[PDB]
Amino acid sequence: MSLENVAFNVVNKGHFDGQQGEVPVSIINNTVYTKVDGVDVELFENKTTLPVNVAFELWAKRNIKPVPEVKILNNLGVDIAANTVIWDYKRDAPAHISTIGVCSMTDIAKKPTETICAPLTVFFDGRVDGQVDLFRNARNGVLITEGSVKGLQPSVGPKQASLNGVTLIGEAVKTQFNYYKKVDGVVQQLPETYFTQSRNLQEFKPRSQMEIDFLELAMDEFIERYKLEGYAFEHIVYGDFSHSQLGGLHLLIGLAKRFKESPFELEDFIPMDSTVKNYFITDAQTGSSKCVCSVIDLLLDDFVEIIKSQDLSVVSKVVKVTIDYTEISFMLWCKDGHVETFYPKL
Amino acid sequence: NMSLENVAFNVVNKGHFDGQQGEVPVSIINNTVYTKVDGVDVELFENKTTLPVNVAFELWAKRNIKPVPEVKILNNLGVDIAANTVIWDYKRDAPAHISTIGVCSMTDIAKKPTETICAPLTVFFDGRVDGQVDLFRNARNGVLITEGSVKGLQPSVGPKQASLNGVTLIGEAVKTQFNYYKKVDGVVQQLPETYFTQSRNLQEFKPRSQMEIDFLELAMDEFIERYKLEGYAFEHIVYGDFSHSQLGGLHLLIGLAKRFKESPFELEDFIPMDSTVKNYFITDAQTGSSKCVCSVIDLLLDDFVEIIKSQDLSVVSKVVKVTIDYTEISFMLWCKDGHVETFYPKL
Amino acid sequence: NMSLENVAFNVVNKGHFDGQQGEVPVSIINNTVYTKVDGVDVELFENKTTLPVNVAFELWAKRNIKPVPEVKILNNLGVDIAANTVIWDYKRDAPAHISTIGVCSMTDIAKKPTETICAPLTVFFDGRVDGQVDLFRNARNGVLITEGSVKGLQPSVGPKQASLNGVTLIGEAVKTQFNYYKKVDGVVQQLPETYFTQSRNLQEFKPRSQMEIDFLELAMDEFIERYKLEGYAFEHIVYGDFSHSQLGGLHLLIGLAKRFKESPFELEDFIPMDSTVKNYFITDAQTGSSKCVCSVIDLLLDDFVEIIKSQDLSVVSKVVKVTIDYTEISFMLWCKDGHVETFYPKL
Amino acid sequence: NMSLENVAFNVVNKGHFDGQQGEVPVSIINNTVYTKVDGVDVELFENKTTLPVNVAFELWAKRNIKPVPEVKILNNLGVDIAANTVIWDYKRDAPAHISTIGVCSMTDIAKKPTETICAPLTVFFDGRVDGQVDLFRNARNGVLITEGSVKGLQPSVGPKQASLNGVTLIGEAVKTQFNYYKKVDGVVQQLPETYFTQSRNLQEFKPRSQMEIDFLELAMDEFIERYKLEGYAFEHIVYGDFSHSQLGGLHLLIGLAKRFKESPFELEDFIPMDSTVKNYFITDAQTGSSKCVCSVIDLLLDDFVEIIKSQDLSVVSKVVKVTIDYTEISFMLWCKDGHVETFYPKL
Amino acid sequence: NMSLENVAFNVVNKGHFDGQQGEVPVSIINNTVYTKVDGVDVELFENKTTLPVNVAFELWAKRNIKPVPEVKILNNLGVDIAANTVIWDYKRDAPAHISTIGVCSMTDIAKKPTETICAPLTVFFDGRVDGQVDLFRNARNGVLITEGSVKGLQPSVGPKQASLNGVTLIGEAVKTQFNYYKKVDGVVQQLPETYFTQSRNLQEFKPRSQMEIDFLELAMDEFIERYKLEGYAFEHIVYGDFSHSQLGGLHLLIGLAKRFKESPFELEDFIPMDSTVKNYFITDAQTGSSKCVCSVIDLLLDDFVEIIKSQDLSVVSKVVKVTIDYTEISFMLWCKDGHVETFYPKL
Ligand SMILES: O=c1ccn([C@@H]2O[C@@H](COP(=O)(O)O)[C@@H](OP(=O)(O)O)[C@@H]2O)c(=O)[nH]1
Ligand SMILES: O=c1ccn([C@@H]2O[C@@H](COP(=O)(O)O)[C@@H](OP(=O)(O)O)[C@@H]2O)c(=O)[nH]1
Ligand SMILES: O=c1ccn([C@@H]2O[C@@H](COP(=O)(O)O)[C@@H](OP(=O)(O)O)[C@@H]2O)c(=O)[nH]1
Ligand SMILES: O=c1ccn([C@@H]2O[C@@H](COP(=O)(O)O)[C@@H](OP(=O)(O)O)[C@@H]2O)c(=O)[nH]1
Ligand SMILES: O=c1ccn([C@@H]2O[C@@H](COP(=O)(O)O)[C@@H](OP(=O)(O)O)[C@@H]2O)c(=O)[nH]1
Repeated sequence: MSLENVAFNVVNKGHFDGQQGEVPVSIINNTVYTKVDGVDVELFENKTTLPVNVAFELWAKRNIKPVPEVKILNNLGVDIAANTVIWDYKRDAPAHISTIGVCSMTDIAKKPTETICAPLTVFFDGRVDGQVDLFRNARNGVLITEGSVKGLQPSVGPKQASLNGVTLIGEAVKTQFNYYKKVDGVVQQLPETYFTQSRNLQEFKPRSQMEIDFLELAMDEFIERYKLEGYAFEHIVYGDFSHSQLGGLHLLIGLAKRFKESPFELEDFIPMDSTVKNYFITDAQTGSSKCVCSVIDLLLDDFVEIIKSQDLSVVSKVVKVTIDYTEISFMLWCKDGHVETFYPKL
Repeated sequence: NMSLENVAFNVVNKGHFDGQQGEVPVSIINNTVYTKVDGVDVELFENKTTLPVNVAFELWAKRNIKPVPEVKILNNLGVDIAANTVIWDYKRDAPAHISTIGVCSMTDIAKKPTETICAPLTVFFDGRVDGQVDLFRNARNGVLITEGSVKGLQPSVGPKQASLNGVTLIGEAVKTQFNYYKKVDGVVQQLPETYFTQSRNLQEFKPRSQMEIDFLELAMDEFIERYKLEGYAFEHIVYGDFSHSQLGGLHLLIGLAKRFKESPFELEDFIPMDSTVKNYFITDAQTGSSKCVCSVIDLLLDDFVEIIKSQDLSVVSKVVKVTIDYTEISFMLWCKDGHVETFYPKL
Repeated sequence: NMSLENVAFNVVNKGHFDGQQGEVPVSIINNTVYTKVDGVDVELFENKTTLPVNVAFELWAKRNIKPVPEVKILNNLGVDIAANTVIWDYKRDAPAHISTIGVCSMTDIAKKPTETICAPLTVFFDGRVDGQVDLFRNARNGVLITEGSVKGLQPSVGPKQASLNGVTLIGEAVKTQFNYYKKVDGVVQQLPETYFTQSRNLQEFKPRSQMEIDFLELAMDEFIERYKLEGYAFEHIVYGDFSHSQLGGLHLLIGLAKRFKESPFELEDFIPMDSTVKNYFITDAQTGSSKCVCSVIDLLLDDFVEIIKSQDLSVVSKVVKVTIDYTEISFMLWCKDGHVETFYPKL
Repeated sequence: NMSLENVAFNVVNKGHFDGQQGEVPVSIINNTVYTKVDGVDVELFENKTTLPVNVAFELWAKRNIKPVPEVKILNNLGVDIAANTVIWDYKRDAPAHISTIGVCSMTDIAKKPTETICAPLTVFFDGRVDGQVDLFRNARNGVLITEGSVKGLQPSVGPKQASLNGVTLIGEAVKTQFNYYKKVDGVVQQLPETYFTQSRNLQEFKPRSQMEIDFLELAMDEFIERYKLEGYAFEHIVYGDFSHSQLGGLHLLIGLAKRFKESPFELEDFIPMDSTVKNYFITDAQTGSSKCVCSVIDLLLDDFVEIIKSQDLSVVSKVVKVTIDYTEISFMLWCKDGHVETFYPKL
Repeated sequence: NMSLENVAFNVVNKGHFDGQQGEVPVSIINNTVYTKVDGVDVELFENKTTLPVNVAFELWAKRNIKPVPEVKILNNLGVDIAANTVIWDYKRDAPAHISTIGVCSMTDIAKKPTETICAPLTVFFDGRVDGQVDLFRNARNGVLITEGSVKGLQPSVGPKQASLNGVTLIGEAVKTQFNYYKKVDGVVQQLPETYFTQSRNLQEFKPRSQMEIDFLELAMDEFIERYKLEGYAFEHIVYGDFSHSQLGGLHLLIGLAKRFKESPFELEDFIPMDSTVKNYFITDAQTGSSKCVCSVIDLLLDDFVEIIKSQDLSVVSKVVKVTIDYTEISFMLWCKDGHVETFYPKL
């Protein structure tokens, strides 16, 4: 089990597949090379804070099956995975500091049954054999599975998962998992939650008739359809570009609509996967800009159900919503019975 | 009360340095600044400058985030340094000027623009900032931009566009066209009348006049016939000649924009910096026509038409100076038999 | 008279090394070359090679700026080194060969290709440069390209496309189709008749034969009946099977281009280099079907059908060898009941 | 109120981190911390650790500057971490332990030793610091040193020497011999009686008993005759055999010290860390006798004499455990014909 | 079965690569190799070569741990590569040769010295390793060393000293004086009769002949009269002239050793490598006399006097050639009036 053996697997199998054999490796700067037909060819560039040869081995041993997005694992408090590596493609780095029975340099244990693992929240995969029963034995852990497990009440997860860095709703493969959580040896009854859609501006696809209507109808016609007058969707979702300080624009679907009409620039000054993102946005057409614009990608149907169930009387209040298995705080301003603004917080 | 962990706190919370109090844990590895979020390192900044990583990180965090003049304009007006701000050169991914004033203990030659070391340096003043207006009139060398009029100073209207967080744009919700005032050796100078480059690119090129709309839509012959351009080698200078191994002409960006919709090509920017004239190693994919140094300037097509129609065709070779972006750009004017052979700008 | 500051002078003024005289100030930090332009540092080159930064910089500046054979062609033909030039591998962003001849004092193993150390090595000769044709006569091992006839040597027509500054193109204002010649231990070897890959990509894919046009517009079932491909597993090999967790087939680039036209997918090039056969880690965004190693070749679909129709369908597993890009590409052929199960190349 | 510019201020003014307020300008390049003095950069710290430069810089500045136990003693007592201080490992030029407590936001697993994450870790407590005494008696796993006696706890007297700013010394103006108390799983443990290594080196080796004075001055035969060491292979184990190509014995530092005054030799420390037993690749200059792995322990010669005289000569080969520096060191005892063949410690 | 973690396992347990099985965790940061020892990182190797860090680490671990010829000897004898071993250049802290044979898959040009690529290269053969003697018979070009007779080949006695793990020594428990043999294109060449340098240093200089003893104790004037060196400029060439701003003479190491015995001086080795003649930038601390290039050779003073007495004193300037360490060392000889002005070697 060597660096030369890990590079052999990457070359011949695209990742670490347990096949033995070795190829020559040159390590220069943060880059792993190998000679192919007399010349050097880059196999990996380290963009982690780990040693180059260690990050390289973790990347080769990344889980290449559909796995939960990193933000779901973080919201559930996961500290470490059991016998695999979750590659965080947002940061091009391992999702967790340590490993369990993966790499001799990062292993704090070889099996999740060891003492150092008991206080940590360990992620278990029900597709790996025996890991289901290991989750019950674990004191603090989180489990996914593709089918019901006897003795546990599932909590249905998102439709999307991550497959080699591609977030997708699987058709040829299952990507919706049942979730289970234990804390201090006590099983948790996970709260019913809204899920974020994990979409982007370029390839945005609507996922309900209301989202289709939002992309097709005019602003005042859509607000008339779903009777959102006084809920300030014009500000919150569509965004106001009239002043130098950009207003609202907190729903990704609204960002996608604007981007389709006119380009803008988004600075992700904290590049990582989280339920709420904060962007520094500069609108190229108008020049309207905002240093911190919080954006969340809820299904528009879910966002409507959330804002329609609020108290329009209090001028300022903080509201918590269970999204992606965590409590997201929203700042709700009001004035004379109508919504001023409504945005999430990271 | 200035430090590395404080700069990173402002970056994480306010998107940039806002003067807030606070600290976050930072680890410096290679040329990259990281910070910890839920137990894992997240990259905040990758140093692409020739300055030390923690220094450039701080200067980037303190960049001006209002609409500011493009670096090429400040270079052409002789600016050596800015007053109490950092103009981030997004073309080079590095600060625009070597030193700073009242910004960073590492790079500060002075803490206020009134110090003696600044007198021989042309200092940039932003009239939108309070007191910066008064600091210009008692500065020896300087350049001032403002929005309104300055009492007793005649304004030179600058370009329509400015740069905002690296995005060049003609502002609508914010003003990006400034008045320009320059002072040399303590005495106010009369800025010459000047053309301005349009500061566009190929991917999102849009015409800004009727003639430019006709250029993109009409055929080469039809355009030359309508605007009476016979004898000015527009087929060569603007449209470009792709018939030979050496590519001919193609010195106007709109010529590249028109060709780009028909066929892709490669533009190597071997001197990646902001300037009024850009040199490119161009390789056209359709024909294989290429040229090592192909100088390109983005002028409004009507402006280029006016410039070349005012020239004299009698001399076989000639160098013509034209004030563009407040600087004297040289043009070579090859002529033969009373018609323009070519007309290319020099970098 | 070779100087680092002189190489940088040529890059700034001529876009590449053109033998001009002069120098400019140069900084070297990390694996990056900078130069001072009007007071500030400007990046000229970022070293991605395993060579010293100043050395790699000099080889990049002295790269061949004429249409040259693609690196996959030179590799298949056994080329070990070029004569008095640098073939830049833009797929690797590095020199294509380990050593040089009469190019750079730090990598040169000889100043002329006639020296003793070069005799056991296959030297690439460019017939367009004067004297290189006769150098090919005096060399034991070598590969010569010309755009014309050489007296007494049978020509082998090469691919229509060459590489010009990293752009793979079929030339119209310059010629990219060369006559190839080869020598081994002094004897002029007859090159084999070969197919050539088309060297296209997904984003800019354009059909090149009437059959390839019919592949893109017409439905899957209509195309197979129109060209009598029944039993040849075109449903699997060219179109792809995304119903299963493991992706099936999809070994023709034109098949990926048709899928990419309607639905995005992921292509990890875990061995980034130029070759006739590429291996990709493919992940389909719509279905989630994925394959760790998917061998893909861009043959003209007409060439692919005549290759697959000619093989016999009796044996359950047969390793067919076909000559593509002057090399023995091995194909794995699975058969059952007189029809094709799958047919894929190997790297 | 913690930052990089503040750490550097304390380093420049107080020689180390003293908790003073202030800031100095810092630039980070490579693995080195610099600061400006009269316009030029001066190196404050060169990161030799595997931690980020600014992190190790801060941990170094916060190193304990009082006499502290040598790292090898803490390793042998099972210490995983220290409480509210940094034990700098001057042998490795890096922190002795992975994590910290109440020291540095980057490396802190906790801010006080009473947090839950510390319970399974053996924490080091310095009784010379106020309250650290009370923090030991309510800690699950821990190791405590103090100067006086602890009421109701029986003390285990430790070595005479401690380390002070990287200098191992037997203190005269300051006390360096400590009482040692260890607690495992909440219950106090009885530390075994133990020998202690002398922690000397060759350059400044001084004898610490009469027998060691006789060893350095007397001839090999005269010493063995006076202290009645026939049969214990002192010629081999201690004096060393340089007659063969493979060097024999030489497992006692005083043997190397005596040989060093007669003739120089090379000691390659291929595992450069502090430990009770050191392995060296030794090459003797006079004879050319060498050995790849030569284990060396610096025991008081009287202690080694006592150890080997208590053994049983009847068994041909035997592994003997000896408590040195609070750990069980294994020895191989080869015997033949009733006399010791050799006796070497194992690392 | 070559593994990076396996090479590190051998370094930790065997002090070098000894073919043992096993692995240890390894970190690679900067040009440094670390390993985890009981929770913390320990440095095992710091790369000073121009080779990749993991590659240089593997060559260092596989270095020859037997007495080998000094690098200056192997260089003078034209050695280009070693057979199935690594000669480590401790003067450069790098491999002595560019490539390897059957040592490391990343630097190997062949697995056996008999392959075609090695025929034009001079391969170093160690007669102590079984089979290497006959490999020297089958090789076109090579250099063989033995500590015994080989049937049918005239031996050439080599220097008394060899290198053992960077220590240059005359062996007593092992033999460092070898018989040398050489082949060129298949024929066994007769090696020339030669002097050998003594390879001593200033700090550990010890005389090796009665004349050299008399050089150290006796005064300058007594020594010259005792050995009839009048008119041979021993006052200048060996003792040195420090009265002038430009230092004079001092080309014999024994002369520097005598000066260093009484007064320190500075020796800048601006070309740090092993060679028969060294060039130093010398600065005397007492007088301030200095020389930019001072060529120094450590010949036995007896060998130097018989070289200088034999040359004729008629010609004003003559370039004498003398065979030292199997190479043609060129000496510059200045004469006047039948006496020596100066006499110095060149590099
Ligand atoms: O009296 C106030 C003060 C603030 N706000 C809201 O708070 C802002 C966000 O916070 P901030 O910019 O730090 O002040 C704006 O929300 P939005 O434009 O992002 O939707 C919006 O003005 C009010 O609605 N009434
Ligand atoms: O009789 C000549 C000779 C040269 N030129 C012009 O001078 C060249 C500048 O480039 P160069 O050849 O390196 O000197 C070409 O400029 P372009 O417009 O094609 O870009 C153009 O041919 C002429 O117009 N008539
Ligand atoms: O009895 C066999 C064994 C293998 N194959 C083929 O070989 C596979 C590729 O290799 P593998 O997946 O490692 O087995 C598949 O081809 P394809 O989907 O890549 O086009 C296809 O199953 C057969 O057709 N019959
Ligand atoms: O019949 C034997 C065989 C071995 N030994 C001992 O075991 C060796 C340990 O090293 P090694 O040879 O690698 O196993 C030597 O230890 P030392 O005291 O010289 O250092 C020593 O010779 C004997 O004493 N009698
Ligand atoms: O007519 C000459 C010219 C040169 N030399 C010798 O050559 C010098 C070395 O070279 P340089 O100083 O560059 O001239 C001195 O020798 P030394 O002091 O190094 O031993 C010495 O002057 C003469 O003796 N007669």
